[PDB]
Amino acid sequence: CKSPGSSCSPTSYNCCRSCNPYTKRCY
Repeated sequence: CKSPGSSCSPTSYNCCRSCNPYTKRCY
C-alpha cells in the first residue's frame, strides 16, 4: 500500500494512510 500523495477517489484503499481530498491523493 501507499501512504503519501498517491491517487485516491474516496476509499480506493490505494493507501494505508488516508485520502487527502484537496489533492485527491493521500496525505
